[PDB]
Amino acid sequence: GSSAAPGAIQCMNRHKMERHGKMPAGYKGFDCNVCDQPMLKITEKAYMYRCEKCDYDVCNQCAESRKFKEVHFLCAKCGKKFPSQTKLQYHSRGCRGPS
Ligand SMILES: [Cl-]
Ligand SMILES: [Zn+2]
Ligand SMILES: [Zn+2]
Ligand SMILES: [Zn+2]
Repeated sequence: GSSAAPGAIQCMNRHKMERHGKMPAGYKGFDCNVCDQPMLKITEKAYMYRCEKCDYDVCNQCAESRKFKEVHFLCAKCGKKFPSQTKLQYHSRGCRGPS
């Protein structure tokens, strides 16, 4: 249950994103889903925002400047948007329609 206001820090499917300013153990990091910058360690200079339900990870620079991916991949069965074909493919394997 989350619908961001236009221009708020949101994921591609308009949910509010959680800021992660600390690192858990076993943290593998990610490549920013918007700019592709590697984010291997969370610090005060380089931190992340995440939407858990979308598996959407963005660096603080892209999130706060409202940068968006210029290519969107959509699931035909539920309409959900993804930043890559690989993430759409992982979703699609287990999707037969809206949850
Ligand atoms: Cl839209
Ligand atoms: Zn980024
Ligand atoms: Zn989301
Ligand atoms: Zn789907």
